[PDB]
Amino acid sequence: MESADLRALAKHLYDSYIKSFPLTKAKARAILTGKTTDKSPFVIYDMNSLMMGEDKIKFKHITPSKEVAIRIFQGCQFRSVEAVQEITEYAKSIPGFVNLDLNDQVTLLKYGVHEIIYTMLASLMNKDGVLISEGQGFMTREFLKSLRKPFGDFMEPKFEFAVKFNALELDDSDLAIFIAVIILSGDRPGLLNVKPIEDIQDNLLQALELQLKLNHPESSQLFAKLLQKMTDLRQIVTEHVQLLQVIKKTETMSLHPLLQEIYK
Amino acid sequence: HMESADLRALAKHLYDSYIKSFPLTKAKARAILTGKTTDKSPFVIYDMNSLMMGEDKIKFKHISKEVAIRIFQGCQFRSVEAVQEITEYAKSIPGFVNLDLNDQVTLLKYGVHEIIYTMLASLMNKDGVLISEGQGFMTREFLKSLRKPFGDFMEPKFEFAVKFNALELDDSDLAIFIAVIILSGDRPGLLNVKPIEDIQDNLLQALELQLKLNHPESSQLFAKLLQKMTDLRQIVTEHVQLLQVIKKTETMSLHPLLQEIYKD
Ligand SMILES: O=C(O)c1ccc(-c2nn(C(=O)c3c(Cl)cccc3C(F)(F)F)c3ccc(Cl)cc23)c(OCCc2ccccc2)c1
Ligand SMILES: O=C(O)c1ccc(-c2nn(C(=O)c3c(Cl)cccc3C(F)(F)F)c3ccc(Cl)cc23)c(OCCc2ccccc2)c1
Repeated sequence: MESADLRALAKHLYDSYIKSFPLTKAKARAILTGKTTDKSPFVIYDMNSLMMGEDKIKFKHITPSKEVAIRIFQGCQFRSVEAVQEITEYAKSIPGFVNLDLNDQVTLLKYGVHEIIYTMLASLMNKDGVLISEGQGFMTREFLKSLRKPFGDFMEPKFEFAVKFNALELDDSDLAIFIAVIILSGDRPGLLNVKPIEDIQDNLLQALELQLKLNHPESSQLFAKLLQKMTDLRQIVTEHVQLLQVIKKTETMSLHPLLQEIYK
Repeated sequence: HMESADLRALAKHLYDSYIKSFPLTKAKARAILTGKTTDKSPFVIYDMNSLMMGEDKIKFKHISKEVAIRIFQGCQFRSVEAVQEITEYAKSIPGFVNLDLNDQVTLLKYGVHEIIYTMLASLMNKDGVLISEGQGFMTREFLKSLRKPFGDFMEPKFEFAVKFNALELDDSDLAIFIAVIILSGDRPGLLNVKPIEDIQDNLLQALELQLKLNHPESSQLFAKLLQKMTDLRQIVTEHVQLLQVIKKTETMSLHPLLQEIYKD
């Protein structure tokens, strides 16, 4: 493709990225750094401030169970279900995606949303915590990591990944292409027609390659390093699923079957 | 960043070292597998009878035992030879022997297995694998049908090789790819990540140039090749988890070299 074509693809995905997701990376950076002297976020650092925070921000996943670590865990689910729809709608704007076989569209989203949620979560994290509720709350890493039994071990790898991933210093225009590449992976099991998916992903890769050289001209092999990250993501997604397994085996949680179906 | 003539020079140096370190190249393996030549023709092992003949015809460097064990011990003896050859090749990678000595050990520890699988693909097609420096050929069917846990042990190698070989890399490409794997600054416990990444950055530049010149019509071969370093990460873990099972069922001896590598 000609370079103006790639530049157009990049700006199309960036524009669509901005409209699809509730809090961009640029905004989240302004919050985490204190740069905006605007309203400081409500900080959740312990049990009492989690109580006060629910009552203040009036969270939408409230009145679920009772144990605090569980409540937090299930609010991670609530946000993930939301994220899934946000990525699904973003997908529709990747050139060519809607023209794929409907089953292949569903297969790509199904196996990809986990990796994308991990990635975008890093935009909302620093070494000390994570923005929640469109940047209005900030929940500390230490309070998450110190949750009881397995829940503490479940939250901390997200921060461990995010800190490493954020060292790349990608911005939203970088991430919008990167997200698209993940979605268009032709190696997802059960794809009926791999060829047009790789054809799209090749245009996306070309666009990401050129976007990274223009936007990070002094970051050698940033393209390569970012693809290596896409390696890890596969691994962390697998570790993650084997960790949701133990909780359902050991703790076994909610009862409302309808609720469980939404989170199926 | 380097000048192109310096990148071409590093590719030539690496290809020359690979030829000196690895006696059975992909080019020689492909000539044996394609045939159309009388002198290079392998004896084929597809069942117990041909295995028995096989040991009377081709010179196995691997001496009353049950057959799957006997084949297992054949691979591990050959894996140890491969570690030896890979170690010698690593030392030729510029900058490698100047790294901290425990980093050298750590990079080999986590890198040899990924390299063995990569170079095993050169010896394979969909129907089986070359053995004993190309003097023999053992069918995939025969390995797949071995008993207990040993049949399902041999088979994931073949599944990776068929996918990897679709890239159609030759030895000059593989020589630089093998090096990129070794100089991975993300291995657990590395003490000086930075000088390792500076070497890999150079190796990645060399691979990028090499793949564009040698495969000028292969869109995003670079990106696709880097995405294979993913699967590799997962088949290595699947391998060591299978080796874990066999230990608890078999008493099969592990070479001291391999015994130390498997250890965390
Ligand atoms: O806003 C956002 O874009 C956002 C996207 C994600 C999380 C998140 N997901 N998650 C997961 O385990 C997870 C992952 Cl990664 C991927 C797929 C599925 C799941 C899940 F859940 F289903 F298992 C986390 C684990 C730890 C942490 Cl710290 C965060 C997450 C997110 O956390 C906000 C959580 C929260 C808690 C209390 C109140 C309000 C919000 C925000
Ligand atoms: O020539 C070569 O470069 C070559 C490199 C590797 C194998 C190989 N290793 N291997 C392993 O299990 C293995 C791995 Cl990958 C890595 C570390 C440790 C081990 C092990 F053993 F300790 F557990 C295999 C499993 C299945 C298959 Cl098909 C091949 C391998 C290789 O096998 C064929 C050679 C052979 C020699 C004598 C008798 C029978 C076969 C050749």
